[PDB]
Amino acid sequence: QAARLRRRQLIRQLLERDKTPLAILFMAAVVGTLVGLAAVAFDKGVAWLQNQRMGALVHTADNYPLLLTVAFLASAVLAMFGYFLVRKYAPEAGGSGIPEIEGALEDQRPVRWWRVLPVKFFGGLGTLGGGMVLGREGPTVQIGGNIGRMVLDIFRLKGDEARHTLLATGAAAGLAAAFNAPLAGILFIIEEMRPQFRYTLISIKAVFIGVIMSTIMYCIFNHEVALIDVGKLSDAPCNTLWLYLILGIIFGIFGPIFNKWVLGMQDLLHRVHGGNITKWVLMGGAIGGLCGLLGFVAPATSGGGFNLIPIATAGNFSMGMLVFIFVARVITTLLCFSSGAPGGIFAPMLALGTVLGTAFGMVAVELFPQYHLEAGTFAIAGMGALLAASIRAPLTGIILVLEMTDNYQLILPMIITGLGATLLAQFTGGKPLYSAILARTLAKQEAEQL
Amino acid sequence: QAARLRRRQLIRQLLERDKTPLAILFMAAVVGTLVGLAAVAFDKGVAWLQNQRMGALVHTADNYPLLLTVAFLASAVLAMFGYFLVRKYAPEAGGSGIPEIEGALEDQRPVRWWRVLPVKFFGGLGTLGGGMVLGREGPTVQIGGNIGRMVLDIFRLKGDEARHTLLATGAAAGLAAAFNAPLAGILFIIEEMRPQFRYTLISIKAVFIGVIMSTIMYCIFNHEVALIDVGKLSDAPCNTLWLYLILGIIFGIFGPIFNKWVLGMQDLLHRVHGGNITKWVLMGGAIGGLCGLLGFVAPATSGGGFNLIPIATAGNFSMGMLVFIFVARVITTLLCFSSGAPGGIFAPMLALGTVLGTAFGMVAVELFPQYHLEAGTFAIAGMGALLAASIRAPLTGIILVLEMTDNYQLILPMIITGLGATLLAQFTGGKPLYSAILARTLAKQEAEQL
Ligand SMILES: [Cl-]
Ligand SMILES: [Cl-]
Ligand SMILES: [Cl-]
Ligand SMILES: [Cl-]
Repeated sequence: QAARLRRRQLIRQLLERDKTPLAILFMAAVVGTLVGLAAVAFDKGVAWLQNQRMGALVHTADNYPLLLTVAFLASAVLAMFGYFLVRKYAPEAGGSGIPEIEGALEDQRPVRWWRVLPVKFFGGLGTLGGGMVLGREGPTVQIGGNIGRMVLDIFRLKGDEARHTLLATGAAAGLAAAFNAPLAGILFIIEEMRPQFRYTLISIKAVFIGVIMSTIMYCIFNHEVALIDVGKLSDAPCNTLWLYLILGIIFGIFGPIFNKWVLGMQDLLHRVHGGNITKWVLMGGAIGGLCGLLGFVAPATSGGGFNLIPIATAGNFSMGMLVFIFVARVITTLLCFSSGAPGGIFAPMLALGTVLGTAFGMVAVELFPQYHLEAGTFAIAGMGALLAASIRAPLTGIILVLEMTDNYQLILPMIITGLGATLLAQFTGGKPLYSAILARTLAKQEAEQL
Repeated sequence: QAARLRRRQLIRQLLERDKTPLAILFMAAVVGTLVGLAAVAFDKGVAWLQNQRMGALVHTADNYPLLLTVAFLASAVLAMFGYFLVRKYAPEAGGSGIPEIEGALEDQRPVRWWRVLPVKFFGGLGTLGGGMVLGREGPTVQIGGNIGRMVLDIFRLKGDEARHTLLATGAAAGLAAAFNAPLAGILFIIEEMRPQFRYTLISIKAVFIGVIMSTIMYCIFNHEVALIDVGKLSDAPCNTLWLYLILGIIFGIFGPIFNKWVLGMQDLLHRVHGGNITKWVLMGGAIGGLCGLLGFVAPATSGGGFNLIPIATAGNFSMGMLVFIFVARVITTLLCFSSGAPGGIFAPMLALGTVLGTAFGMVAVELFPQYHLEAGTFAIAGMGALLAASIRAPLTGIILVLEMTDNYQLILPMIITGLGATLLAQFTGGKPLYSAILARTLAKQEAEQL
């Protein structure tokens, strides 16, 4: 065996460890600043169109059929504009955009920033400003990875590594700016967006710089109200931690069931239009118009879902209301994401996991009155457990819920629920969702090849 | 290129992503429970020996040269027991042990668990029970990684995946149970301890299982106070975050100077004994007995340093006292670690970084009164910043300080300080220290049998 030359190379490699060149480190600060500025202008444009829509529903308050007509039509034309931009100019800007950057980090999936960037921005502004059940982390990760490719072409950085670092720097900075979550942005690249089956040269120090330069832009220019702001919930005694494994087992079964509902609704809604230009846009105006109609009446069934998360965690919702919200937010998420709308499924998975967790917590409170439980500790453990059972990135989602809810006393319930979600997803035969979107787009790409 | 074939390999690989076998997942629960039970017996044995040491200092409280004698001699005999077990039976159990598990994950540096497990336990009990400036995470990561190899030969699991996962499971469970830090245990494997220059199939889901099983054992059998119990501190305004960049620059310059002092004291303490076991044991009794002497008079200059972190962090130290503590704790950290005692640098780097961060925040208060600062926010940022400059694992040290201080409002101060500590350690020529000890160990056993 020739391990004494593998030892000789390793001593050389250990003494050049963590030696990113200065051009990659400087350009990662240029990428992350531009990502953090583009994500602020995206959030300021989405929140402008939402308050322009809600302002148009308090003006015509004396005519309820006209008030429901405006709620349908303002969100229809906003979604029809967003569907048209994807279908005419950049078809890879439809859906999340995270498998488009994951496919780009392993050298498939070309990064057409001259098309995707003024499509995923303005078309995600119409779908998310129209009140559809879509996250801003869909657009901002693909906008971020395309900005990192946009700053690879202006300054002409040569190198295989510098392509993979800066494309991953902006994708990390786009997730970090969407959630105000810097640790979850870096951990999304190490765990999920990494090429999982080979060694890649992505400098994590450059991914750090772009995340932090993006989070500094969240300070100066973004002025909002700290998206998830649940309080300081109760502690979790360590004899009740088996109840968070039951919750993770429940999540780990629904997770694979939810993924084949995402992939099945993509094939089901594609048979409606047949890939046609105007039938896809007219269907997307009906999906977006319904979610603007379901944002005036029953408003906790549409939107991204961060509103209902503090109304959950042992709040206003009864058990019959929690069942109705969960079923309706499954249908509206499946209609929004599995249709080609620019917008992610990652943040609607946060709201679907919170509702399932607090519905489980309401049962665990009534069943076990000796543990002195509240329903809100299970809504925090469940919040990142649909991200663990469907996207299969538990380390990102446990950290992300820690960034957003700020309850470290519930961290061991969170890791127990996030583990049992991943374990039972593997046991019941589910794949990670972004891998399965990518495995379908690359199989469709090779089926169009003659 | 012929990228038709590598796309088809990617389709097959994404469809069977996250597919750990049942035996590796079940054995990681066996490993993590065993590391969690071995860590609890380690921390209770260190705390029992330290309590019998301070209990002898209340009997002879009237004869002042006598309780200086028995504070020297009780720590000298306990350290001599720790140095004799390493020098006779397991020489790779001296020092931290993180480079020994790092080398083992790259198939150098064999795991002789039949001797390193009784030596690192009872020798680390003698060196930490005597009050040396050493962390217990050194004798818990290596003891954990040996348990993961011990539960590989009893049940006879084969393959490079099972060997590397269970070795990284126990090493992650050893860091998690040493600090009650489950997220920092998982993140230490994905960032520092893994092979850095090749692809390794370490199953990260089984690393979760061992981390969970070790921190669950931290409940049922370990009943002690929190290690660091600093409270809730000031919300750091974003116009003051340039000061945490300067704090990272000071750490990033000192970190390489500290690393040359670690490896430079390893070389000149080795010239005192010359590898002779009797002179090595008598040197470790003088070094370990002095820290028991410094444990009675001026106890802030000795020990693991978790006690002085709440007395720092906007606390009751002066400027001249805090400067005296830093200089005296650098001397005692280098005398304990670089002499080959079982024990780590990781937790005395947390104490050294808190003291340096407190002294920087004390200067920044009197230099910038318009920012309305307190010195404790810079102590939290500084606490993981020597781990960013010396160990060059910023993501683990930022998370580890977040596990044990519970101050998420300083997360953007914590990463700016850790980024500038990693940036200025790279540009001033510093290496990561566990990679520098490993490459010095790998080059040493190469030149004797080449
Ligand atoms: Cl998608
Ligand atoms: Cl998404
Ligand atoms: Cl060492
Ligand atoms: Cl250490």
